[PDB]
Amino acid sequence: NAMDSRFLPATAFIDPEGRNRNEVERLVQQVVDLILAKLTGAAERPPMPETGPITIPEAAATEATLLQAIRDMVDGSMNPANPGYIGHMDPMPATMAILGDLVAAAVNNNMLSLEMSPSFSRLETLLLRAIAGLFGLGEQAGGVLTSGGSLANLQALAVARNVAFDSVEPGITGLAQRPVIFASEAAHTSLQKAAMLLGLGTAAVIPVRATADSRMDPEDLRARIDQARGAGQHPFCVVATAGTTTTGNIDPLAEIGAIAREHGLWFHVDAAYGGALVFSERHRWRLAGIEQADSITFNPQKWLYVAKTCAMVLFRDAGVLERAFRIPAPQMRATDGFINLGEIGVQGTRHADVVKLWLTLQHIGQQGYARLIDDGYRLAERVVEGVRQRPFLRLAGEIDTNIVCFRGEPDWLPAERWDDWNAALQALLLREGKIFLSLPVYRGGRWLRAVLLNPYTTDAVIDAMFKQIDRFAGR
Amino acid sequence: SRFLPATAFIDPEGRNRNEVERLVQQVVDLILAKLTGAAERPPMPETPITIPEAAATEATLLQAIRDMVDGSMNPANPGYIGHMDPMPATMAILGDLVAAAVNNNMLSLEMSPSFSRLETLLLRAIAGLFGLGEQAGGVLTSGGSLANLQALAVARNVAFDSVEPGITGLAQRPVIFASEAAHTSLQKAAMLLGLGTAAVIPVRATADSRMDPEDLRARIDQARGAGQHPFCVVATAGTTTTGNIDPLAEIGAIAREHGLWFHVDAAYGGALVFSERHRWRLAGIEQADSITFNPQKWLYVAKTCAMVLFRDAGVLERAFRIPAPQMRATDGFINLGEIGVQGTRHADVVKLWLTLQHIGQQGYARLIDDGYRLAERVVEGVRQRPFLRLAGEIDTNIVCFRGEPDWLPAERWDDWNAALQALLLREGKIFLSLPVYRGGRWLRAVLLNPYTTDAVIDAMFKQIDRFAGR
Ligand code: NA
Ligand code: NA
Repeated sequence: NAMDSRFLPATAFIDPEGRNRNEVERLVQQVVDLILAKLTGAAERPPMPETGPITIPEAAATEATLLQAIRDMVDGSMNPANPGYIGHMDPMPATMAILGDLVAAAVNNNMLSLEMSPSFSRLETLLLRAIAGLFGLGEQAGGVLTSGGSLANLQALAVARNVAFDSVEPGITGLAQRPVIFASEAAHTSLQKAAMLLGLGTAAVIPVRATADSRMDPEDLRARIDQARGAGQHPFCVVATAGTTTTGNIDPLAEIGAIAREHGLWFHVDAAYGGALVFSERHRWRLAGIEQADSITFNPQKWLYVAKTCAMVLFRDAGVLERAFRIPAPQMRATDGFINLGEIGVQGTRHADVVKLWLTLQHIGQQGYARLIDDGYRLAERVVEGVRQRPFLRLAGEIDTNIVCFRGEPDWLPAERWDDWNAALQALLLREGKIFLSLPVYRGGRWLRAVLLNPYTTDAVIDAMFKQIDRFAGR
Repeated sequence: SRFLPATAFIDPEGRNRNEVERLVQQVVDLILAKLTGAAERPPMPETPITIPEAAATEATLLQAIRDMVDGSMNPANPGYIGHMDPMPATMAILGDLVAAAVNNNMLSLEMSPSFSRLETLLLRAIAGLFGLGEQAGGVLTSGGSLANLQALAVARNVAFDSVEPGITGLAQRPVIFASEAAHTSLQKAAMLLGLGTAAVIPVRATADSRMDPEDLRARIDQARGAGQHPFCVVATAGTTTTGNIDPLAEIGAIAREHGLWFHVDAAYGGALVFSERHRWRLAGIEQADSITFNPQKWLYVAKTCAMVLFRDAGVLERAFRIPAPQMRATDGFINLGEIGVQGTRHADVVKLWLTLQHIGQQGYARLIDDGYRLAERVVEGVRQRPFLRLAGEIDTNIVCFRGEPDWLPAERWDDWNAALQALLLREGKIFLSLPVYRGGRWLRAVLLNPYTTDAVIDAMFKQIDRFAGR
């Protein structure tokens, strides 16, 4: 065959009868040893790297070239494994998440259908049923894994739209009244992208006023709904966010949901980040009201430390996916009751994320996550206290998760020079402190953003951060 | 109190190096054992979930991995010849190990400084291979469904200016055209885009499952007469069931003649660009407005790996990207999340780039040749047996065929072919798929496994001969 020819490297594939096993094992071990050396020594690389030409070669690259490429890829990539990386909802991966993706890629199954993923499709369906149980959604609840929270939000909104307008087969172009959804002004932009994609347009996402603590104002929500109907629009969904992207705040889920139900609006909870609190006895009360959601988005890739991507959309009634999403096609359900997951997802073919998810959940355990979450809050509160002791600094508001947004508002500077002050501080922290904070645009200004995810971030890192902030301000 | 395993994470200062090395090695040795011994497992497997409070033991995790592999489908078996799902290239497996380890995010340049630039440059080069021109480029997507979704979204946005106001105010229903043999992801995309599944108007296909240009013309005029608004034609380069290629040049010319967006779904057949001998089959694709292509299929890249390419990559900024302050880097690159359906995204470019380098264009040309050779062996085997019938001519390494025995009434043909398919798998350890096609059940051979040989094909027909009595 081709694998005996001189046009293929002897290690292009793994011979299923072991004829090239020694050569493969050697190549595999090269990469394993290299990557392990890079990860066990990750602190040697800064949180951010210090800075083609791309041509697809005719002949096979040498193993020396392949390994150099891997080396260059790692060295030029961001390093959230560095204890000083505290700026984004992007964590160092759990060991079993890395190993899970090795397993997933090796067996290379397809979530598209049962016969292409006999074990994984069943594992995923059962696992998400259990997880929906943790959210308190009831016994009809379930969902699918998606390649990212944006897709999860897209699918929920698609179901909300289909349920309200019966649009699976005729579409929505016939409507005289514009469909609109409501969300906090601090909600994620994937909502606007979803609305665009769904044929609603970006402007169909009506922003609801958030408080000083970046939580949705239920009073304004009700006002916006009335105003929308007054404008001849057709509201059909409300989105509450459980852990906003910038400040990590949690909307008042019960109040929002009650308003949604009063007006017959689909209640979607975007808990991409904050959804992890269900593993925390100490903190899951913060999610009170989420158990009544019509749909939930949750991203284990964030606070559950699962290697990207890992996200899901859960429905309180999983059958809604067959009634108001699934395209017309003959039934092909298996004898033990499972359905081809491709039929009820945005994606068709899909990578088996369930492997790394299930393996990581088992390795760490609920108690493990409860501990990690507590440490997150602990570090966040240390940042909060440090800011409060510095009058030239300002919190964005109360915190609800392990995220602290703050900025310098010094009186030796006029307000219009604050963005440059903070941008320079962020640059200084990274360059000389090897500490990475993000600098999002928030409330028309530039704010510093701390996301305390790295389990190897210590009190000393935070202290070092403030120590350098002090010098930049001349204390 | 609550316990974290010493190997839950990898200590960046090496304090748990020895323990994490041992755990990784155990999984590596287990996976390598299963793959180098994959022929020991049949193509398909033979025959409660609670999140634990406490950390699971290493023995438990390894046993779970063992159970997961043994319970999975096995395309690495030489007898797996039924789907567009191949055994992964070695560097694709290793690529995903690398990607998970560094755990970067394709959402923005800041979160994937190397990967974002590598992907953009790689897809420019690939767009060039399709002959799309100097402005061409695109993004990797998690699946060809998303690629088709994004392409059709852009087509819609360009024609109806719908990025901000949407399409609800329209009076004429927007419709697209595709072969009756085209992929169902078009219908799902149409549903998602607010067009509805019925917006995909099926165009008659020939006996060889290729879109008929004249019927395309007829359906378009008909749509306009029925007060509809055509805005896109989708040609398919490698249909899912039979693997046939639409006449891209003729379809594209008709599309451009009617001012319609021309999208080529080359999810499978796109791989032919790496074949000097066979890429002439995609003649006409170079004038497409957009192209879908899935390296996860015929380029052996572990799932997922797919892309959408645009002849003018700039159209993503004018008719897709949502309003936001621009954040362009000084070297010209843009945050990929802004111009994709997905935001956060797994770095598929790692396995794609490593696999492309390892196999090379020569390697893919060789693999593709072998596929055609095996396919032609199946076609010849069918032609020698009057009780079997070909679905039509083949264009790629895919052969769709079925038994139509005269000792059975036509209503029993489905059962005959279903029984044959089950017999082949159980007795011969040979997997063919059995899709619904033209109202019946057809056998489907997809000859992708580099370790599938003539003997496998011979054993298949011998098995077929026994079942038929011959
Ligand atoms: Na709009
Ligand atoms: Na993926």
